[PDB]
Amino acid sequence: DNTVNIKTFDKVKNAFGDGLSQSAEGTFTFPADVTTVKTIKMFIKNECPNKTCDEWDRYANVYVKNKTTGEWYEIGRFITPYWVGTEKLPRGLEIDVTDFKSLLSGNTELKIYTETWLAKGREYSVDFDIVYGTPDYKYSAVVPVIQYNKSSIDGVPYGKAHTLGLKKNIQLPTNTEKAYLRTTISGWGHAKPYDAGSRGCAEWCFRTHTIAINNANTFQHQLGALGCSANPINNQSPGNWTPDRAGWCPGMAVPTRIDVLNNSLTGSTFSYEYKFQSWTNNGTNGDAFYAISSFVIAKSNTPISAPVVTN
Repeated sequence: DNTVNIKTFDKVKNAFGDGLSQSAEGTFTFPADVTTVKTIKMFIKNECPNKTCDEWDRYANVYVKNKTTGEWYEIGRFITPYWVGTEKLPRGLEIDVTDFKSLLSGNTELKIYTETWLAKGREYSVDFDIVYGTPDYKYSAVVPVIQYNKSSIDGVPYGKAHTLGLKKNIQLPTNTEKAYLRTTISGWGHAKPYDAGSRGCAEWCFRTHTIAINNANTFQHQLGALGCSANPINNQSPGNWTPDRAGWCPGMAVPTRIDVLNNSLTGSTFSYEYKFQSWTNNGTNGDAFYAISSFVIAKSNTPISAPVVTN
């Protein structure tokens, strides 16, 4: 297994106000053949010497553009650490993006965004390690099921009525050999009523959501304690970095959840539904939202087309 490293963004800035952009885009060249790709890792480095950056814990994410549809697909999400950058981590934050190998090839458009509200913003460098070898499956295709993830407050309203579709029908190519879902979810808000411990939703309140397949509860996503106090990025004081949030920590990547689908669904049309654990916002302390992206990945040893997602 030979590994090649590809540099992309180099010290790009995400910032706000007076001629600035919270996002940055660029075109980069990746190798064209991915049939040999075993793994692809993305590394995000953020240098923030001397308190020169927006000091808050901000929502940030990276997308790749699907040339075929023109849509941006979220491939990685993280929360900036308080006060400092990723200096304690020699390579920066690491996120496995192998699932998107079909799009990471040739001339590729990437975009990086930070929900920063200050001119100091954050500055990043992003690189990818591509590992060649002999994969289980040579071919893969990926498509979104839902993407309500433009920002922390642009996600799905939690505890209030909304009009967003959370159910879809998915159709996998008949020659699919393996399929699975890739979900990234993170909550925002200190909304009341609080759970015990004064934990408001959706940032602090521990919840377990469910993915239903064909109407049967199939996968559970526990948004629990990751152990923020053990963050190797531990030079965040005086920021409130050590308490556990529900499913995330400041200065860490938001976890990627992979749910393997039953083969019996292959070459069929099935329903998908993301169900949030029941809760009602009393509205006395702000709102709550869950930012989520969920994609279906289909793999095969024969060339495969994209699954079809419909309402």
